Amino acid sequence: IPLGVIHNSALQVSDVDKLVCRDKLSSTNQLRSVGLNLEGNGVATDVPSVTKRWGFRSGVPPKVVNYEAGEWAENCYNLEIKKPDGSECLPAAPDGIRGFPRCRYVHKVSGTGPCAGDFAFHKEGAFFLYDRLASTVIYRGTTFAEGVVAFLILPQAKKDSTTIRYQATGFGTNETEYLFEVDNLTYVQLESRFTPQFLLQLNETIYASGKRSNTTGKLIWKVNPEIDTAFWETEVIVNAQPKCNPNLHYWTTQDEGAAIGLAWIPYFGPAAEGIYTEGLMHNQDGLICGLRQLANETTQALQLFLRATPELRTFSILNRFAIDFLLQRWGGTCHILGPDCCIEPHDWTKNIT
Amino acid sequence: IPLGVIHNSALQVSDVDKLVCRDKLSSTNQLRSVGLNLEGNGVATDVPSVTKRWGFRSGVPPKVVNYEAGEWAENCYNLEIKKPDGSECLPAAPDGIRGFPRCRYVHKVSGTGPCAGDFAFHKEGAFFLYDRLASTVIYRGTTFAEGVVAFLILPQAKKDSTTIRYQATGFGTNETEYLFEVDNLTYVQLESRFTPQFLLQLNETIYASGKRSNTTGKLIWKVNPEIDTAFWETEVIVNAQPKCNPNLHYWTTQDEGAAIGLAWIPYFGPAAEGIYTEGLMHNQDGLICGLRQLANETTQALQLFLRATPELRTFSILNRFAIDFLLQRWGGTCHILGPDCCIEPHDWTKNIT
Amino acid sequence: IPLGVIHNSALQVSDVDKLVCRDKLSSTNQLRSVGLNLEGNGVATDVPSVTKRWGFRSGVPPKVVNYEAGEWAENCYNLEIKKPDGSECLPAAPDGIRGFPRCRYVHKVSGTGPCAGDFAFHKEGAFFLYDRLASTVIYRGTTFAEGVVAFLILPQAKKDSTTIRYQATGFGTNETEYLFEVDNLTYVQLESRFTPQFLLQLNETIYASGKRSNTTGKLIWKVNPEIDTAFWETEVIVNAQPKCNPNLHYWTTQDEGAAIGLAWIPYFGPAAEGIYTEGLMHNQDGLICGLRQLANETTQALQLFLRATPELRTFSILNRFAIDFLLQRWGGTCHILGPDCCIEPHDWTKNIT
Ligand SMILES: *[C@@H]1O[C@H](CO)[C@@H](O[C@@H]2O[C@H](CO)[C@@H](O)[C@H](O)[C@H]2NC(C)=O)[C@H](O)[C@H]1NC(C)=O
Ligand SMILES: *[C@@H]1O[C@H](CO)[C@@H](O[C@@H]2O[C@H](CO)[C@@H](O)[C@H](O)[C@H]2NC(C)=O)[C@H](O)[C@H]1NC(C)=O
Ligand SMILES: *[C@@H]1O[C@H](CO)[C@@H](O[C@@H]2O[C@H](CO)[C@@H](O)[C@H](O)[C@H]2NC(C)=O)[C@H](O)[C@H]1NC(C)=O
Ligand SMILES: *[C@@H]1O[C@H](CO)[C@@H](O)[C@H](O)[C@H]1NC(C)=O
Ligand SMILES: *[C@@H]1O[C@H](CO)[C@@H](O)[C@H](O)[C@H]1NC(C)=O
Ligand SMILES: *[C@@H]1O[C@H](CO)[C@@H](O)[C@H](O)[C@H]1NC(C)=O
Repeated sequence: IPLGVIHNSALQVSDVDKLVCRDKLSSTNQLRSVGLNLEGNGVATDVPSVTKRWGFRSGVPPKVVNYEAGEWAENCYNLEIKKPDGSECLPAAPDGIRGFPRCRYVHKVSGTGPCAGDFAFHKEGAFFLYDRLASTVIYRGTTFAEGVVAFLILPQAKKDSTTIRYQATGFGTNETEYLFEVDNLTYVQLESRFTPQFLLQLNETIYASGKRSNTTGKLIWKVNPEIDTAFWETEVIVNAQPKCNPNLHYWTTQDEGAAIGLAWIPYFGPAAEGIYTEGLMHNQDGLICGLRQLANETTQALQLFLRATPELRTFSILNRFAIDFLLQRWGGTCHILGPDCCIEPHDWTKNIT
Repeated sequence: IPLGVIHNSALQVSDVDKLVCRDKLSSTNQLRSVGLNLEGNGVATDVPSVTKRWGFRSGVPPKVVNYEAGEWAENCYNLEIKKPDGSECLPAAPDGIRGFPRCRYVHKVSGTGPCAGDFAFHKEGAFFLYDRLASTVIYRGTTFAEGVVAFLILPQAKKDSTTIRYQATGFGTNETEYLFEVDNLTYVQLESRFTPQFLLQLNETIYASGKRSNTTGKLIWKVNPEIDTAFWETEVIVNAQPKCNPNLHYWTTQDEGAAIGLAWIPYFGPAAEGIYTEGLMHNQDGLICGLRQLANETTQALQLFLRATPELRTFSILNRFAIDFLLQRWGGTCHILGPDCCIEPHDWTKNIT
Repeated sequence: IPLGVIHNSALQVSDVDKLVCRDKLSSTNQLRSVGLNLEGNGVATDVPSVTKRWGFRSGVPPKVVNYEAGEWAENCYNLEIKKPDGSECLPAAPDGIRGFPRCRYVHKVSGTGPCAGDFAFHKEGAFFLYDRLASTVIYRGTTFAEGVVAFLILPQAKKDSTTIRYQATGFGTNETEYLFEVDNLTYVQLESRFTPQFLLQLNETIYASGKRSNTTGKLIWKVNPEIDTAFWETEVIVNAQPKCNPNLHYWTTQDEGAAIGLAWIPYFGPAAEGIYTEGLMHNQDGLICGLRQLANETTQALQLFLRATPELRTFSILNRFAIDFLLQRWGGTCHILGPDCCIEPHDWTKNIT
């Protein structure tokens, strides 16, 4: 698992032999795990194109890991897919796995498909980000964000919703048909070019202009091609992605003794949604574009690490880093003045003279 | 999370900047987590007053942590509360969560209430202590003890039931009615002044004097006010609690290779109740009163730490301490003779001379 | 928990006071947990004799630990035992616990017994090895291997199926009757001397010679005593076992970034069975016989460690080792030239002269 460290004002990857003695890890707080969205690299976010990145596969057990800080997503998805015989396709959310906390637009899709498989994975290796838990599968009726997780050592200086409903037929094949749900009886034929802002503006006009359907009669509108329709614009890490959102609007959870006046008490504290801290990080020293690349480059080593462990949810990756960090330099006999012994005796000399 | 360390024969709190080089942590056994009961500070233990410390609240996910050593409790509670429509109020105990192992009096309460909430928390932030697991909620039909957990580094020198049934109506409100269950048809109106020894002595007299009810007819006695009715008497930590039980009768589990003659084998070993070691610690160096205060002062930092993690049961707090302990002193370049480098070279000098 | 370390080309046990400064632990990869089968020591593997090593017991909660590397087993077992009233005896396999990955012969036994107990443990203290998880109980319909787990520090130089069906009556008593299932209606009276190769050769002759039973009529053959019938032949660790299989054909899971050409992606990667690496270790330096003894000598300290923890599945034993390893030498003030300070200053002297 690659580990991000900042040297020469640059984000770099190294763990095994880059024993830079100068690097200081004096607390576990400097260790962070970040879940960056695939949106930041420019992937398409429309429902038709996105669902082609997912597929069902059996014989592979699901794996879950935790991450501390996430990213505000403009798009999220919540699937309620069933088989044509009425059997659900996706498993219910396991205990403690809630939806992604921050989503501008929630694409809730309902429909049918063959579902030739127990679990639905990502065809590109990315994760499904949830509430501080990334999983390799999709859970039924749970809002998720497509993303990947990076791992960082922070320098000691400063260490830190609208629901859109769809209908689907033949989910998960080459021949799928989607319908934008205006209400229970008014539907619009979806296209790959329809943006979220376009679906909502279209929704306001159908409701206001009185173009809703009958009480039972199903009416399916269509939009002709002549109707006109990234989001944020409208070894050294090298970002080789299509685009990069140079700013990171992140979410995390804070802890401190003052607790904003007696709010620790769970009975009086916030709900599952108001526990988060927020911040805006800019691309000073090019960390944001680098970090998005780091999380992509980390995915391959992290997917195999979760394959090999029989643990359902892994929480010990950051602890295992700090242990390895101490074992590399102090795990053997420290030969003073040797390359592998970070002990400095220059202050002492002067007393001998 | 505050960490208790003994300096100048006194229990003290510090972790971040109190790098006392002299302090020796040479094994993980010196790290201990203690669950001290709220009884030790003098809180009232009668069923009517205690149930006002509990309340139902939704939208907050429950959190559980483990502790190694507990405290013998004179009072414990086991709730079997249902809603007036017949729907249970408390969730069933999750896998592996058993009752508190040591209780002199078990207050098993049965009855009804509105239960305006999924889980029932502690209105003061304390935990619900179970079998080496502290939870923030109450489980159905599981004996628990109200307590809090402290964290300690031990010096290297020496590093170490009667069921009372009640009936309730309107559980968890300002207007509740309790009944002391003599048998299935004989009941006594409860008061806040009735002690456990008083309920048992009263029980013996009702049975013996032949004052039991009919075969179906429900009879509810009452005790007039003219009937006369703590338990153990009948930055530096500063105990600011009402009272302090200066002695700690603790329970813990031991491990050693001799195993008392082939008892390790689970098929032949003890049951879930006879695995415990016991001991009696006195207030030498004022550690017991200090420790009860430490566990109270720890509660606030520990409640938020469990809010921020998506882990249902946290077992890694003690490991995370020992990692931080090594990172504070050896996590950077050790400058010999510097304040932050616990390396002593005085023995070597003499050879140079 | 004893820890295996190689000194003077010999496998040795020590952790607490054997602070050999020379020993180097520079990465968590040098830490390994091995699950060795009881076959390697020569225990009988026939179904009748083996089932007498198992027994039911209540009041003892089950415990599970993980191990990294296992051992190819010639014999495994898969029980589907029920009570005479139709109630199952064994609990269903918990989430993520699959069968033992490598088994030459799978003894699938079906039948009835009194099952005077909730869980079935090992009467000798050994574990039930599953897919990188060892448990103290038997799960229903899950293939397991009887084994024990050892713990090792590797030197930095180089750090690394046929189903046989049975029928049973009175399972788990002194009076049990077993039947070798040829098909649903042809059965052979089992004996302790019948080897797996003998049951399969017998199966081929009954099928070929046309000695199968009627369509409903149950026929039970018997083999007279005049019919003639180890497997691999047909403080310092001292192997005091009956036999020792001096070679270890192990299985483990590998992780590396190359991933054999885009196989990390779970949707495209292997199934739950093709994730394993294999290797053959010989008894160079007598490590294999020693290791089998180490895993036996470890069992007693590991069984009590799992009794004391309230954790269902323990994954932190190897991390706890590396933490203790750093705390023993760096957990206190390092007095240069002292016996307990692994710091070498000989290189520096020459500059002073
Ligand atoms: C990380 O970036 C790479 C860039 O190559 C992404 O690779 C894509 O992989 C799929 C199949 O796996 C191809 O069909 C695409 O053409 C590749 N490029 C792009 C731009 O999509 C990869 O999906 C990214 N995410 C990871 C590895 O999790
Ligand atoms: C720790 O001790 C404090 C002492 O102030 C306890 O604080 C009580 O808090 C409740 C409301 O939270 C008040 O109504 C009480 O008057 C306070 N004092 C007492 C003596 O009860 C606190 O409950 C204790 N336990 C913790 C913090 O877990
Ligand atoms: C480890 O080896 C010992 C060798 O003594 C095994 O001990 C057996 O224990 C049972 C009862 O516990 C006795 O009936 C046997 O006679 C003992 N010897 C043999 C050769 O079976 C022990 O079972 C082994 N496994 C462990 C401890 O897990
Ligand atoms: C569409 O508009 C109606 C009323 O204006 C509103 O109730 C509904 O939530 C809207 N749908 C979406 C997807 O915004
Ligand atoms: C009350 O006394 C009876 C008989 O003396 C006994 O069976 C019962 O358990 C007692 N109840 C309590 C709460 O001690
Ligand atoms: C016995 O032989 C038959 C056919 O030869 C085969 O179908 C069956 O699986 C065999 N049984 C075993 C236990 O090998």
